[PDB]
Amino acid sequence: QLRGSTQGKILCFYGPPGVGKTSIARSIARALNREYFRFSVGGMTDVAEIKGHRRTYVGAMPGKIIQCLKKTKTENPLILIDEVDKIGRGYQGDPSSALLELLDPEQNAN
Amino acid sequence: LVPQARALCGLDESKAKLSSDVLTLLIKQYCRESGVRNLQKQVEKVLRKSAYKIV
Amino acid sequence: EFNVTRNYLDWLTSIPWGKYSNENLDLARAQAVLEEDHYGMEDVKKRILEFIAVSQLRGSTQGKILCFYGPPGVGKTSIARSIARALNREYFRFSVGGMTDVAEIKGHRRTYVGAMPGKIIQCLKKTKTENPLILIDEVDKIGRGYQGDPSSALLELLDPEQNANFLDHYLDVPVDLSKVLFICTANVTDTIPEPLRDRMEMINVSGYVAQEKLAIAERYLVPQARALCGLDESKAKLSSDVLTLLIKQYCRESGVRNLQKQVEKVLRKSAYKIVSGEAESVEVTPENLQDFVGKPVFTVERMYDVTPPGVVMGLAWTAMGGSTLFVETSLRRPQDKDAKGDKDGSLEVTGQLGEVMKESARIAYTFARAFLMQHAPANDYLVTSHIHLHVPEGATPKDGPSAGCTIVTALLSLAMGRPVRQNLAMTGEVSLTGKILPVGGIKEKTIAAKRAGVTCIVLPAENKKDFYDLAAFITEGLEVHFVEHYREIFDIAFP
Amino acid sequence: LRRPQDKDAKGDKDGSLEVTGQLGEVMKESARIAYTFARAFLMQHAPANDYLVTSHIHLHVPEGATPKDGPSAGCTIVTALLSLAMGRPVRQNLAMTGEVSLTGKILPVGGIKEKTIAAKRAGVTCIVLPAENKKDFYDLAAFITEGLEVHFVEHYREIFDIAFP
Amino acid sequence: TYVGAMPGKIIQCLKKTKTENPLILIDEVDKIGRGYQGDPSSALLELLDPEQNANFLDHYLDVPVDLSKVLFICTANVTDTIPEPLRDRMEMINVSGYVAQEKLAIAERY
Ligand SMILES: Nc1ncnc2c1ncn2[C@@H]1O[C@H](COP(=O)(O)OP(=O)(O)OP(=O)(O)O)[C@@H](O)[C@H]1O
Ligand SMILES: Nc1ncnc2c1ncn2[C@@H]1O[C@H](COP(=O)(O)OP(=O)(O)O)[C@@H](O)[C@H]1O
Ligand SMILES: [Mg+2]
Repeated sequence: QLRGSTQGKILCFYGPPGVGKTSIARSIARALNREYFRFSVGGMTDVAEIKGHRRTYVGAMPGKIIQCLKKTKTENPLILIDEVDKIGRGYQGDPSSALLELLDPEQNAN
Repeated sequence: LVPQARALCGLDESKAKLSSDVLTLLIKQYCRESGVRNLQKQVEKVLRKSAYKIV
Repeated sequence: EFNVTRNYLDWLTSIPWGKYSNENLDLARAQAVLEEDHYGMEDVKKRILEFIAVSQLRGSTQGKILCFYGPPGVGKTSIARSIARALNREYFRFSVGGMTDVAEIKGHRRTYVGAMPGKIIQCLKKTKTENPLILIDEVDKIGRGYQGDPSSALLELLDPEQNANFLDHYLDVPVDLSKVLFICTANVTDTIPEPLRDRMEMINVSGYVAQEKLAIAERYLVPQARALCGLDESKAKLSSDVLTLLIKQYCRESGVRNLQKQVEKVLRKSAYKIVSGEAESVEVTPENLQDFVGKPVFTVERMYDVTPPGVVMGLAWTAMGGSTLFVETSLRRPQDKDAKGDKDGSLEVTGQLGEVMKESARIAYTFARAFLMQHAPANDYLVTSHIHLHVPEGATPKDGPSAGCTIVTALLSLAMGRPVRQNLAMTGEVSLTGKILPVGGIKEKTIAAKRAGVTCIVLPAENKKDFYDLAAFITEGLEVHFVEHYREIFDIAFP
Repeated sequence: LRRPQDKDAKGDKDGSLEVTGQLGEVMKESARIAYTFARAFLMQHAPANDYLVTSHIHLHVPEGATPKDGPSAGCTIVTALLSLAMGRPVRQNLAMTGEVSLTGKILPVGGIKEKTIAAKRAGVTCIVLPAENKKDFYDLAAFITEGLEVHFVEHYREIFDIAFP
Repeated sequence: TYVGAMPGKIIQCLKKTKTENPLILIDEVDKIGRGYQGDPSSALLELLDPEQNANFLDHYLDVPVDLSKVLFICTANVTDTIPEPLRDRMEMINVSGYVAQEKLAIAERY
């Protein structure tokens, strides 16, 4: 409210399960009026899912984040990435090292 | 919580009262955990059985 | 492209959009439609009565999801089909066990040459209703060893909030299936992934007992197979006694499959003995039974009446049914090689135990020898002799610790030489001072113990709440002794 | 045998086994229990003998049995040691099998058909089998059963009362 | 529509057999499946199911063609690798080995 334009942010919640952590996010989205969209990532291991593919492969589709942007048709929703702690981390290519390229506050702008 | 389940199941407050002592009794005896989820299951169970008892 | 578009339009058009199967709402009807079509299982019956009552009371029709789990062949799948017939919504089912990729649940991207929409969409294409009773089955052993769990897609399928707009690949459209009624089956809950396990109501089908297993045999198996094979009641009468013998000897399992198959062979060999055989009216008799099945596949019930020193009957809740595993231990070396020495007699544990059972056994040993010196200082049999120990494998891993109570009673028995009282089960864990602990899965245990002629069951006192949930006949004969502190067990075990 | 029998005439130290044959685990399990039961039977039977109580002993069980069937051979071992224990050549062409328990109660084992047909051509004449498996021996083609004598038992102490009259 | 778009193999069998009650013999079922489409087994099950196959309908011919009188059969080396939905639709029969004194009888006769 002191500086006009909307701002983004990253946050973490943690505690025992079932404290309402998921549901309250939706309540916040209804309060601030941003759009809501849940997205679990427990155990994900296809990093390409977050970043699409070369577009020359057959069957390629753009990664999730564009899919949700296409759904919300709005520049500034409120994604709810869930259960990041359980993200897949194996020899096949850990997505979590690619999440940093989203999550980093400065560089997400590009 | 209870009103939400009650609306979830169509019953209204006139039909299924839940005296508070029963509620404290449940949380203290019939399920223990920091989370409320299992208690949510219990309360819906009592409601839904109550609904069958009405119908 | 024209062919792919042909397939695509045909698929998109075939999907029902607002078609709603009608839903019967006669409580008096469904009551009989269930009770006359399946035996027992009061709780599931009562639950579906709950569901109907909720939907009729709560205005418009609604979907739901549930999770049965139990021993195989117990009727899990047939009740589901009967229920679908009862509720008037259309039926469908499909296996999930051992699959890894989601494409069968998720179709394909439809630019591929072999792409087709996922199987649920086929069920929609056939089941014209937009709210069918889907029946996923044996989720507990879904294939998940490959990199990338299908189970995440499964949780994507189940959770209602995104069930409203689930998104298949072959066609790119969100699709509500909240109206759809999922059901799922498992022989053991634990193997199912936690995020999905916490999302669903649980129900446990139990194992049928011989007395009731008979009545189902002579209501739904024999008539059914007889109509299947075309024989008529004029041809193939079976006295109940031969069925008893089939149960007593030729089949020994909590389910109703092996008895099913063997009855099938009998009826089949009867029909063969009609198509050309001299008899036009079979009447199996116990003497005659051999002709159709050959010599018995079981003869012993238990491996023998217990040897007094060093064995004990032990209930265990194995992955398939209950069972009566015996714990067995023995001396390992002459006891009195050096009466004056001081080097305590080592244990030898066996039975391919996981580590937690191993320490549990060691703990049990410590408490046992503690109690032995505690009340019998003069004795030394267990402090100065090596011993080897064996708990046969088979128990579900969670049940491993429960052996400990019996284990204590093992050593002390051998330490005393006193016979254990005949046909007297016990189970449960111990806590190093004789306090006894709650244990799960009591139902199947009491089932098998009844099956083995036990009469004087001994249980943790705390868990009595469940033992009084048993059917009135199941309790017959058995003499439960609820107890909590093991010193009581020493009283009852050795009068 | 593997070391001199009186290296410690008063020594309180075990007659350690040294098994060989590229064993699997379950065979180790069955072998160990067989070792113990042998030691028990001997103390119950010939208390004065202690050859097994104090004698380090090498043992060789050749590999080749199907692994699930591997415990079935235990009973043979149980006499092997006993023969060497008591110094008695085993009685001629008397093969035996079946799993055993700590009380010497033989248990059923599978694959009798393959077992019988293979032993038939070895010249064996007096097989002994679990009585609990006996019905399957009354399902094989009759010519297989002609020739060899058969026994049936439940407690191994009988088997010891057959092989060594 | 494809060049040489002959009806699938069963239709050729119907041609060769010139009769409505062949002893069709599916073979080596155990290792079918796991194609690019996952499997065609669903369509095979549609064949196996009498009410569906009663008006079985190939792509090459618009007419449904009943095949109720066909006597389908199956074989597989072992009853484990077969996909379950077909497995329940069929019965299983264990096949044994041969006696050495009888294997010679075969050796002489065939
Ligand atoms: N209560 C029952 N009423 C009628 N049939 C029964 C009942 N219980 C078992 N059955 C019989 O058991 C057989 C198989 O049962 P069902 O398939 O429902 O068992 P199941 O537990 O689904 O087995 P699995 O899940 O391992 O397939 C059926 O042929 C069925 O007739
Ligand atoms: N302070 C609270 N207010 C309202 N609901 C709560 C609260 N704490 C827990 N809950 C309940 O806990 C349940 C779990 O909520 P959710 O946040 O969806 O799961 P998670 O606990 O995994 O974040 C919801 O049904 C919610 O009503
Ligand atoms: Mg089933």
